[PDB]
Amino acid sequence: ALEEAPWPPPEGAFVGFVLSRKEPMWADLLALAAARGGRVHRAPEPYKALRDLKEERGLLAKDLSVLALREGLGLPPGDDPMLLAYLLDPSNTTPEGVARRYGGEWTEEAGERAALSERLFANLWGRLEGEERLLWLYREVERPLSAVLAHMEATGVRLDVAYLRALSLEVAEEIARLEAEVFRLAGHPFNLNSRDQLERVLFDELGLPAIGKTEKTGKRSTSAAVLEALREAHPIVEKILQYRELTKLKSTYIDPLPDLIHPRTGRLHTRFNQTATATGRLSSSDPNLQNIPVRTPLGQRIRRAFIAEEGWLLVALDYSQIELRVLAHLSGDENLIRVFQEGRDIHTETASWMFGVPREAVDPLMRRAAKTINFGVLYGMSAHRLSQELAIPYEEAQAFIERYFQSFPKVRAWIEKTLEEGRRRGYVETLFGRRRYVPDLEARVKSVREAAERMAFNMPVQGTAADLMKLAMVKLFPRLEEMGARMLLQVHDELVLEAPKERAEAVARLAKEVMEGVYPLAVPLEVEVGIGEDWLSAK
DNA sequence: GACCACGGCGCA
DNA sequence: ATTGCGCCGTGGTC
Ligand SMILES: Nc1ncnc2c1ncn2[C@H]1CC[C@@H](COP(=O)(O)OP(=O)(O)OP(=O)(O)O)O1
Ligand SMILES: [Mg+2]
Ligand SMILES: [Mg+2]
Repeated sequence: ALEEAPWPPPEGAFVGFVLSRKEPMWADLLALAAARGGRVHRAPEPYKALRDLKEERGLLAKDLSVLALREGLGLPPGDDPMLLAYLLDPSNTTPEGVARRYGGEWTEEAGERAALSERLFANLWGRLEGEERLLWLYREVERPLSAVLAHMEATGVRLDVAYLRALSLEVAEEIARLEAEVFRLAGHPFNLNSRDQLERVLFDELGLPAIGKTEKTGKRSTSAAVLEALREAHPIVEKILQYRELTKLKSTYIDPLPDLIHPRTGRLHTRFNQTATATGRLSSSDPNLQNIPVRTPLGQRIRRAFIAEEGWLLVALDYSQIELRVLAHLSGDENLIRVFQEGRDIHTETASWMFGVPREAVDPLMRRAAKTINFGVLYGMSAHRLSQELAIPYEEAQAFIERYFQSFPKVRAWIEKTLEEGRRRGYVETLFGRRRYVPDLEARVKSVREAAERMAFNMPVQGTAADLMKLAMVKLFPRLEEMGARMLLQVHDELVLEAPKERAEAVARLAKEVMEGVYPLAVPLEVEVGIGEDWLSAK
């Protein structure tokens, strides 16, 4: 059923390629082929072959396109069945699975990936027949978004390697200073990075009362949370909390990053995974630049490492109280939509309450803490964990939650209806109609069911802010090109741009606008914007 | 080496 | 009884 023709593929053919590794920016293009009609074309020289394609359409289009950009080609990504499958069911996140479920086998031969892409696209496109809302998301958001992501990936972001190189030697000494103490207090050395070894030390050798257990193996958890509950029980606990901090940071960022610099660009090249989340958010892989530190002083010193190119400036844009604004529009709650019409800030209001200080006294590090409290509580946190969390009585934590939802009467109502129809329909969806199947909404085990429910009503809110960000990226990108500006990073509701100093102002102004007016809601969408030579100074 | 489950923990 | 992610060592394979 499949014939073979000489390389030169007819326009609009489905590409198939094989990389030496999963990272497009570092991969060697080992094989390139294409499938169209009922024939398949294998390119004798892939790199040379790339020059002929006009569009990379097929399985993992964005990745091949990223490699193209890296090589000097402007080959934009087109149709990609993965995107179609991701829209039908966000649990379709890998080609292997998409293939086994929709019509084939993900192999290692380019010709086969080409044939596979064609038929997968044929089958998946049919399944979308009549899914107007999903087709809208595909052609108006995803497909075009993939191209934006390609440019972002190949563009990359600059890092101060010398800065981290030296920061490492410094932290190396503090870590040593902390472990050396931990051992003194324990009366003997042991692998502090070993959770099992530390467990025995705290709970058996010393007599510290265990607080909780681990999920799959029932060990006495040694969590930061457990450790904070014991901070005053013994001097060793605080030291271990600082060791945990430094080592987490040093081995996850300070050391790995400097070695991820690409030779040809001198920049860090993250990957932006478009079909990896159940709610519609993107994920940042290999270099994951979506979880760069920002909470602690050492975290900030690390964020300061992300810098603009000489003669440029980074522009950081971030939606204010994003998911709360989305919630007001989804729930349609009176008091909540008014909160925003009145210019209030829930995070600041909660922070004022938490630290018993006047609103105008809340610093950013207090407001942050407030955020995990508001979203934690909104999405289901228990009084128990709340009380433990804020270190307050169980009652006052129970009161905080009582008023919180009582203040926004429509929220709980919306949640219920979201859950009701999630039960009957078997899935919940976003404003734009992004679907997430939550079968466990009818599990007979309370534990499982309620866990399903929390996953279910969070999806429309989280997923709607995602559609929103993606849409804004699709609208903003072209404007930046014509303006000679770059879109470097996306952090769920934030965007990091790099604009020429002469234009930094004008770019910030334009982006903030595109973002706030992306899709008008029952509430305005505010965007805090910052400009500076490093990511930290921007935000 | 390469990979995996876990417990942990960085961010949104 | 927060949700959604990806990456790091440790232990234990293969
Ligand atoms: N801990 C959490 N749990 C659940 N959802 C959370 C969350 N933290 C954030 N989100 C979701 C909801 C918000 C969204 C983006 O995170 P930002 O930190 O930006 O919080 P934003 O509310 O937008 O306020 P801004 O500080 O920027 O003014 O991710
Ligand atoms: Mg925000
Ligand atoms: Mg943010």
